Amino acid sequence: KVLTIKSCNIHSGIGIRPHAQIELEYQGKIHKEISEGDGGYDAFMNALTKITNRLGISIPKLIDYEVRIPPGGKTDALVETRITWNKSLDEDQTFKTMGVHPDQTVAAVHATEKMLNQILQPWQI
Amino acid sequence: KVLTIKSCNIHSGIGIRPHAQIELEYQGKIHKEISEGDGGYDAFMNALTKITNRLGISIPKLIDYEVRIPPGGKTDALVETRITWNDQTFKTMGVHPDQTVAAVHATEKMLNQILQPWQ
Ligand SMILES: CC[C@H](C)[C@H](N)C(=O)O
Ligand SMILES: CC[C@H](C)[C@H](N)C(=O)O
Ligand SMILES: [Zn+2]
Repeated sequence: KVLTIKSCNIHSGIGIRPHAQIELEYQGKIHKEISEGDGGYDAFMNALTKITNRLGISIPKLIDYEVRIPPGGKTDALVETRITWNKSLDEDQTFKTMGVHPDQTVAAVHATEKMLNQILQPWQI
Repeated sequence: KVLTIKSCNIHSGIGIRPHAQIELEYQGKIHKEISEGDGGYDAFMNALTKITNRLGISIPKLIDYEVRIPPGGKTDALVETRITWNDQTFKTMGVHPDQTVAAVHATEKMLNQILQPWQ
């Protein structure tokens, strides 16, 4: 682990303007940010970008996004969020990460943290 | 009434960094903003200031802040919060069952008085 999302706070709904808070640990430093957006996850990514921009890290483009649940159904069902990223700033450098969580918003966050660590991972050798 | 706070939502607590959203109406246009702060009301003022600067209006300095309740009040008690602004000193009061909302009322009253000096 090179980057850890210590905590996040996501808020939306009919009547609410989507906004989110982020707390991440990268290179011994803790970064805290807020932002609004068109949706909960979107606001989160906007907040991330502020930290990300300051660090000279560019986030891979979101190419596809899919959320599924294992058989059995439920309102409290665990969520599989698949996100397709393109590493290239353009060209094809496509790859996928996943999150599993009771909360789907958190699952997308998980899948983003996995993406971040894959791209900031020191060379395997 | 020249300015209206159409809506706001303030969120704070232990483990939470204070932040607020503001939606205000002024001269036909609606302005929406967000901001963090040291406290809920403080986060609200930071957000308000962002709009305030855009519109070219300067907010008076907070000289004092007092929150009181009428006799025998439970936890659901109505709150009278009076804020004094800056001689050039004046006060605004808000009354509401929610204490942070009563400070928003007091700030809204100040904004309307400051934009209409003739009272
Ligand atoms: C990828 C789309 C995301 C999930 C959506 N716009 C949201 O913020 O809720
Ligand atoms: C004037 C003090 C205010 C109420 C406090 N800093 C708060 O935002 O909670
Ligand atoms: Zn919130």
